[PDB]
Amino acid sequence: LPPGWEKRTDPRGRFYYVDHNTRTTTWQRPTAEYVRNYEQWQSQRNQLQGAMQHFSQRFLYQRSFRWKYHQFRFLCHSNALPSHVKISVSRQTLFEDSFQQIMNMKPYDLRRRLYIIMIAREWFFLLSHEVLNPMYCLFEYAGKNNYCLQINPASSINPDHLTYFRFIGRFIAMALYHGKFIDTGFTLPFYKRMLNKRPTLKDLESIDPEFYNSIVWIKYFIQDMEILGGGESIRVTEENKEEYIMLLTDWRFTRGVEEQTKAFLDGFNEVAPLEWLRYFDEKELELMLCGMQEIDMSDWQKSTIYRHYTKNSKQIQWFWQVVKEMDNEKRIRLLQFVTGTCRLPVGGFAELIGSNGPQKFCIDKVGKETWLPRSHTCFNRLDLPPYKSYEQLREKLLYAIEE
Repeated sequence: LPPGWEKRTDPRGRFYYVDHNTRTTTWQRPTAEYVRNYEQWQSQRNQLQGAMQHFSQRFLYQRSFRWKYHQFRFLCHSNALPSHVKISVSRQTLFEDSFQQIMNMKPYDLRRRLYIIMIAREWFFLLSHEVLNPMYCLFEYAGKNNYCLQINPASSINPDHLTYFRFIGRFIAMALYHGKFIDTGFTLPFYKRMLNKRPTLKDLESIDPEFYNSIVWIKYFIQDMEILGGGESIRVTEENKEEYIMLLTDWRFTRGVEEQTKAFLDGFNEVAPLEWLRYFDEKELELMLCGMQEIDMSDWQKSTIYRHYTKNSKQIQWFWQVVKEMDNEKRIRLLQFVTGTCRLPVGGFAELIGSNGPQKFCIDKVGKETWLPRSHTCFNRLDLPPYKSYEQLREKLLYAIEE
């Protein structure tokens, strides 16, 4: 064990670890992996300072979603409660204080006019990041460099992880109720669950490109149903491929994280009934939580790369015309369809990241002219088929993204 750390024993007999050089505690043994991630994550907590000014520039509007969002904001401004709710925090204790104080209260009191003390937009922004602190063990990423947030299947290392997921639940819901934007980085598959929708095989590509490609070719227990080339070892045949893919796809989305997800929803619902989101889809829901940014086309255009196309190619030229005709909401919806998210990083389109590292936006000539445009989220890649009439593309583009 490295200098500064000790292995203490809580009065219930469980073992945790104290880092005396950073006055921190964690339930996890200090791997060289942990000191790596904690050191890195804290280096990113420092830069959070300046990025709050950029965050301020996120916005929503002052059946469509402009519609649906006013209907929602009304359902909240009506079920609201009188008075105020007071939270007090200090900068080295945003998480510890927030956590203990919000779980103390009955969930409805979180629907009063929240008064943070030490600033609300700062608080939701900061706390939305403080909960990814590796100290707590709740999350892991799926790609290099913080790309694809996921519940950590080994969260149980932290004996209290279900309570923490309930607090995040409560916290995400307060944001929706009181109308503030967060920055945690949940994926669309996670919003789909908040809406009782079933993640599909296409969604897997956002989360596990390699695993998705396996299911693409030729289409339980520690991964039941036997393949070569309930049932402890029932062979996968062409006369039961369909059910294998369906059972195994669901498995990849739920495995290891079923308790943690329930506790998240349980926490969300207490504060804002999950059925208040009946109207919304997964992309519209990420919009509310995250907020819209204004997409500027000149930035997008210099930073987009091409494959088999060129700046002056025929359909690549019609693509950007449909964009200029598009309004910012449709622009963001195009953004989500292709990158997986409505969140554009601080640098601009020049700095969007991907599964395997940095990855600018990419439009590729692929597919027959009878196809819709496809995307590959993990590569931020758009497949625009070689279309023949500009209005044909217009139809197929605006259809591919509105589904």
